[PDB]
Amino acid sequence: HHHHMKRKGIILAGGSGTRLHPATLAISKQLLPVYDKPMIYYPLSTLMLAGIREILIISTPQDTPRFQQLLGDGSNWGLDLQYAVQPSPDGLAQAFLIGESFIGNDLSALVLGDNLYYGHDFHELLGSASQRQTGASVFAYHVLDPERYGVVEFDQGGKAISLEEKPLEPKSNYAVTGLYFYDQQVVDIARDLKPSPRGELEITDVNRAYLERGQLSVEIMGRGYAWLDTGTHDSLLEAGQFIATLENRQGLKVACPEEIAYRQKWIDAAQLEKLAAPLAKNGYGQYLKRLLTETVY
Amino acid sequence: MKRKGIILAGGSGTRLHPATLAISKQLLPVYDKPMIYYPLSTLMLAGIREILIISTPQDTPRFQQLLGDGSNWGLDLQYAVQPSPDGLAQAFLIGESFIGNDLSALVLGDNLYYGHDFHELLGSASQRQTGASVFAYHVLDPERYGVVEFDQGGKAISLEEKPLEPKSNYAVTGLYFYDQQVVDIARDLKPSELEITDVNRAYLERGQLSVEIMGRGYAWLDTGTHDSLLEAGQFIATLENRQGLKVACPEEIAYRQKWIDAAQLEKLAAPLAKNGYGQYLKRLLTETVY
Amino acid sequence: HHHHMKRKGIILAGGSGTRLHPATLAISKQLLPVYDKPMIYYPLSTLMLAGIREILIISTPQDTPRFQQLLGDGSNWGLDLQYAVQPSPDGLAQAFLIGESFIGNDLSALVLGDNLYYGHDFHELLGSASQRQTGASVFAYHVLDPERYGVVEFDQGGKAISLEEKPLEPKSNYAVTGLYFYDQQVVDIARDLKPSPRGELEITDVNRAYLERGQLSVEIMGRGYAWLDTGTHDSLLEAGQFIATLENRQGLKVACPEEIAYRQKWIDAAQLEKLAAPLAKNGYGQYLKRLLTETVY
Amino acid sequence: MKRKGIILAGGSGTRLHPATLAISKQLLPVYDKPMIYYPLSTLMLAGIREILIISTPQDTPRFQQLLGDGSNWGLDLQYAVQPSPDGLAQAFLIGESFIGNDLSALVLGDNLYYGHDFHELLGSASQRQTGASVFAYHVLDPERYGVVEFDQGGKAISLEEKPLEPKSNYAVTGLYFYDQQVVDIARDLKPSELEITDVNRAYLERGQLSVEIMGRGYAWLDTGTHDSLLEAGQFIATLENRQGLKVACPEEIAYRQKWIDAAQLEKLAAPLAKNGYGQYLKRLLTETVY
Ligand SMILES: Nc1c(NC(=O)c2ccccc2)c(=O)[nH]c(=O)n1Cc1ccccc1
Ligand SMILES: Nc1c(NC(=O)c2ccccc2)c(=O)[nH]c(=O)n1Cc1ccccc1
Ligand SMILES: Nc1c(NC(=O)c2ccccc2)c(=O)[nH]c(=O)n1Cc1ccccc1
Ligand SMILES: Nc1c(NC(=O)c2ccccc2)c(=O)[nH]c(=O)n1Cc1ccccc1
Ligand SMILES: [Cl-]
Ligand SMILES: [Cl-]
Ligand SMILES: [Cl-]
Ligand SMILES: [Cl-]
Repeated sequence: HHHHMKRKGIILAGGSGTRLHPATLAISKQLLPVYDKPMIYYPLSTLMLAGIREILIISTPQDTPRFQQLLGDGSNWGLDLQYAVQPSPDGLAQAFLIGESFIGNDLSALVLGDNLYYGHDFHELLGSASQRQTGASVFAYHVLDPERYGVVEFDQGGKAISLEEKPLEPKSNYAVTGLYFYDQQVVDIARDLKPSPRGELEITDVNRAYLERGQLSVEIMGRGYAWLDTGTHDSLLEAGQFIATLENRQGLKVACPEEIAYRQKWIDAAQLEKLAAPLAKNGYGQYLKRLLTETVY
Repeated sequence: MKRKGIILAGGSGTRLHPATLAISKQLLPVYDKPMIYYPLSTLMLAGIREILIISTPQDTPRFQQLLGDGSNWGLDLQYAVQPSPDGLAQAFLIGESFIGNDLSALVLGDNLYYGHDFHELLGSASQRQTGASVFAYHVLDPERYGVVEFDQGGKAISLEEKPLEPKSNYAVTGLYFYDQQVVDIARDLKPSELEITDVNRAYLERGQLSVEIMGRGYAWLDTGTHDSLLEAGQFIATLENRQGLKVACPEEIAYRQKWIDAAQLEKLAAPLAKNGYGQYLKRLLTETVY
Repeated sequence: HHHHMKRKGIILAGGSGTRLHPATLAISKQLLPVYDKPMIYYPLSTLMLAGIREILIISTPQDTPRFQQLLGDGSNWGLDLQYAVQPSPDGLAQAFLIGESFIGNDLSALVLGDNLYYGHDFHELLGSASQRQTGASVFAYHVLDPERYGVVEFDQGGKAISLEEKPLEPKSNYAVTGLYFYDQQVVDIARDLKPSPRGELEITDVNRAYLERGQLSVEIMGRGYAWLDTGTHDSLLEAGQFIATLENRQGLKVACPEEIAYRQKWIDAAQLEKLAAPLAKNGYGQYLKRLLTETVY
Repeated sequence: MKRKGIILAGGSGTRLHPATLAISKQLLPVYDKPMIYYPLSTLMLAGIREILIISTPQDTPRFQQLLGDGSNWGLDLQYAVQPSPDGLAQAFLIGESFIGNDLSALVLGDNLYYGHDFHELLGSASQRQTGASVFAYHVLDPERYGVVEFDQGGKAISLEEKPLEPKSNYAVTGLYFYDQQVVDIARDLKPSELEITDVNRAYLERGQLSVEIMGRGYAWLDTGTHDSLLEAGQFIATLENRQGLKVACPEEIAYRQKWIDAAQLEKLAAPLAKNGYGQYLKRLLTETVY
C-alpha cells in the first residue's frame, strides 16, 4: 500500500536475577534508592535530558505495580509513561521485541534502569545522538574493568572497528555505556537475533549489526563524566556517596525529574508547586519549592 | 520462661519520600542484606526464636515472602499489621495474643547494633524474669529520642520523649525487654501516639526499669536519614570486607545457636551458590570462627 | 624611559591557622593526601591544565622545605616552580605582594592550594579565562552554603552586579571559586588594599575593584562540575571518597601532574618512563607506565 | 612491675608514594586527629604512661613537636630513631635501654582498634607478669600478616609470616605484650628483616605465648592502602558524629585515668577553643560519660 521525527524511550528495569540476593529479594534493584531517590529516577532523568517524553518501562511482572505506583502515567511530569513486563530475563535486546508495538515506526532510545550519568554539557552530548535520525549511537567510556562490558576497539584514526561482548582480553579499556540511540531498523535487527550460548539476545549483536552496515556512531564520553557502577553492593554504596557529595556541596539535586520537566517547560510553576505540596515537610519537596524562586544557571 | 520477640517495621510516613515511596525502609538493603535482617539477628542473638513481625498492610506480604515462616532458619515467624502509625507501644496491642502469658522483647525494624559481647549484653536482659530492661546510648542529638536522666549516683530518675531541652545526651535505643506486665500497661496508655516512653516510664515509677548503658565501644547505627542510611552501609561494608565475616547473617547465627544443622545450612547456601552470600554460607561449614 | 602574552601561576598553600588542629599540627593541609596524592597536586594540575608552566608556591616557612621536597624546581614535569614564604596568614590577596617580583609585568593566575575541580571540558573553560589578556576572570559555582564564600549577585540579564564576602544573607547561592585570572593591574590593586576588620587583605576587594572598572568576567562553572570542599575533616573525607570512586571506576587518575605534562607535550615518553621507575612497585608508577602504551581519548 | 610502651612509627617505604612522599603515614590524620593518636590511646588505655616513640630520622622532630615530652597529658614520652626499615623486632634493640629490666608493650604506629571493653581486654594482657600476649583477629586476607594456626582444641601451634598458603584466617594484630625476655630474644634474632613473628615464635616454642582472640565485635582497622586509609576515616567519622564522643582522644583518656586534672584539661582546651576539638575537651569538664 501507500504511506505518507520523534524518538521514544525504553527503560529496561527488569530482573537482575539472584546476583544481589538477598539485598534485592523483597524488591528489584531499580527501585532501591541511590542516596535520596529511587534508582530509576537517574536513567529516566537521562531520557528526559535527551528531550524524550514517551517512555516504556520494562520490568518483571512482580514489580510493575511498584514502578507504576512510583511514576504513574507520567502526566504529573509532562511525560507519557507506559508499561510492559519481561517474564524472564532473556537479554537487553529483548526490549525491542517486548517494545515493538510501543516503538511503532519511530526512532528509539534504550537506557538500562540501573545506569547513572553525571557531568557537564550532558544535554549537548545527548543532543547530537538524538538529532542523528539515521543509524545508531552509543557512548564509549574508559573503565578499569572493560572485560565486564561491551568493548569498542578503535583504529589509529579513532574509528570504531570492532565490538566484543565481555572479552577476556579487551582490545581497549573503552566500554559501551548503557544508553543506546536507534533508528527504525532496530526492531528488525533484534527480531533476527539468535540467542548467545548463555541464553540471551545481546545488545552487542545489535550494535555490531549497525557497525557492519557503517551506521554506528561511537562518541567518547570523556573522563570528566561520571558513568557510575551499580553492579555490586560496593559500587551501589559508592554511587550513593557520590551523589550525596555533589548534592550536599551544591544545594542542587542530580536527576530530579520534577526539576528537569520544569526546566524543559513540560510543566509550569503551578504544577511544580502542586508536586511539592505532598512532600513539603521533607528536603525533596522543600527543594522543589525553592526552584520556583531561584535562577539556576 | 520463654521470651517471644516482636520486630516493629512500620511506616516512616513521607519523611524519606521519594526514596521510600516504592517500599518501606526495613525492606531496603543495608549494604548486602535487607535492613530487617539486622534487628532479627539481634533477637536471635538474645536466644529469641518465636517472633512477630509487624509492618504496614501494603508491605507485610513482602516481609512474609522474604522471611517465610522461619522454619528454614529454625525460627517460628508470625506476622501482623499496623494499619496506621500510632506509636511504638501499639506493638503490644497488635501483639497481645501472640505474647500471651510470656515474657517479650521489642526491637525496631530499622535499628542496627554492632559490638563485642552483644550476646552477653542481651543475655543479662533476657534472663531477667521480672521488670523491664532498656539500653541508653550517648549521642550527639538526644532531642530525636527518648532521653534518660541520671542522678549523681548513676540512677535513672526520668524519661522524656523528644524533649526540647534534653536532660542528658543519653538516648534510649530501639531494643526493649519486658515481663508479663507490658501488655496491660500498653492497654491503659492514652495517646500523647501510644508512646513506648510511657510504657518505660510506667516501669520506672515502680522501680522496675533496668537502664543499662550501651557503652561507647558499641555501634548503635542511625538509619533515620538518607545520610545515616548511607553511613550505615559504609560502616557494615568496612567491617565485612576487613574481616571476611558478615554482620547479622541470620543463617550463620541459626547455625551457631545449633537451631539448624550443617545439612540445613548446606541447602540454604545452594540457591545463592553463584554469589558472595551463598559462597559465604558454604564457607561457614568448614571453618572454625572463634 | 622607553619600554618595547604569557601568564604566571601562584598557588597559595599557606597556613590554615589552627582550624583543623590537631589533624594538621605536624603538617599543613595542602600536603595531606586526597585519596592517592597530595592535595597540592590538584590545584597544580588545574594551573597546568590552563597551560601555565611558571608557578610560585606560597607556603609557611615551616613547610616550604616539604613542598620543595615533593615538587622540586618543576623540571621533572616540564615546569618551572619557585618558592616564597608567607610568615603570617594576612589574607589571600597578600599573594600579589609576596609574589610581586615573581609576577613582573606578566598576567597571572591565583589558585588556592586546597581547591579541587573536576569535570568535562575543564581545559576549555580555563582556556577562555586564560586567553582574555585584559581584566579579571573568576568562576561562580552554586553551593548550599554561599554564606561561607564570596558571593556574586546577578541582574535579570545575568550580569554580575555585586560581590560580597561571607554575607549573612547571600544574594544568590553563587560562590566565587578559588581560581582567579588577572591582568597586569592586580599587583597595584593589591598594594592599595586596606586590611579588613579581622586583619586580612581580601581577594573579594580585588575582584570588586575589577568589577567597578567593568573588567570582571564571571563565568558560570555549571553543576556538571565538581568544585570540592576541603574546609572540614568531613569534607576532606568526602573529597577523597569522590576521587577514589572516579579513579577506581575509570582506571584513570584525576590531577596526575606527570600525565598532564605528558599530554601537553611538556615532557616526552622517555622522561615519563624515568618518572615511573622509582614508583614502579606501586599503583601510581604502574599507572605512569601504562600511559606510554594506551590512547586515552 | 611497671610496663613501658613503644610506638613503632617507622617507614612504609615507597608503597603509598606520592601520598606519603612529603611525610610519614603516622603523622597524617585519620578523620580529625593524627594517626599516631590512636595507637597511643591504646597504650594509655592499657595503663601505660612511659612511652618510646620510634620513627624515621627525618620525621622524629615532627613526632617530637606534635607530642612533646608527654607531661601535658600526664605521660612521659621519649624518642628514638630507626635508621632503616629492617623489621619490627628492631624496636627492642633500639628500645633496649629504654626498656631496662621492665615489662614492655609494642604497638605499631598505624594500627587502629575500636570496641567495647578494650580497656579490660588489654588489662588481662597487661597484668600478666610472665610470657607474652598477642591478639589474633579474623580477616579476609591473612597472607598479608602473621598467621596463627590453632588445633581442634583452640591452641596456637604455629605462626607464619606472610605465608603463601595461610593455615587459618587468623592474623596477629599490631599490639604486643612482653615480659623481660623479649630484648634478649630480639638480640639473638637473625635477619629473615628482624621479624616480630620470630620473637613471638620464640615464646610459642616455650609455651609462653598467650594468643587471645580479638572477636568479630572489635574493629581492627586497616591503614595499609589508600582505600583502607579512607575507610578508616569514614569509620571514625560515623562513630564520632553518631555519639558526640571522640575515639582515641588522648586528653580525654588522660583525664579519665586521673593522670591530669580538671584544671589541666581546661588549659589544654584553651588553644583549641574556636574549633571542635577544643570545644569537645571543654565539654568533657561538665558532662558525665558512662
Ligand atoms: N542538566 C541537568 C538539569 N538541567 C536541566 O535538565 C535542564 C533542562 C532544560 C534546560 C536547561 C537545563 C537539571 O535540572 N538536573 C540535572 O540533574 N541535570 C544533569 C543531569 C540530568 C539528567 C541525567 C544526568 C544529569
Ligand atoms: N555474635 C555474632 C555471631 N555469633 C553468633 O551468632 C554466635 C551465637 C552463639 C554462639 C556462637 C556464635 C554471628 O554469628 N554473627 C554476628 O553478626 N554476630 C554479632 C552480631 C549479631 C547480631 C547483631 C549484631 C552483631
Ligand atoms: N583533562 C585532564 C587530563 N587531560 C589533560 O590534561 C590533557 C592535556 C592536554 C591535551 C589533552 C588532555 C589529564 O590528563 N588528567 C586530568 O585530570 N584531567 C582533568 C583535570 C585536570 C586538572 C584539574 C582537574 C581535572
Ligand atoms: N574507652 C575509651 C575511653 N575511656 C577511657 O579512657 C576511660 C579510661 C579509664 C576509666 C574511664 C574511662 C575514652 O575516654 N576514649 C576512648 O576512645 N575509649 C575507647 C578507646 C580507647 C582507645 C582506643 C580505642 C578505643
Ligand atoms: Cl572530559
Ligand atoms: Cl564500651
Ligand atoms: Cl553543567
Ligand atoms: Cl566479639
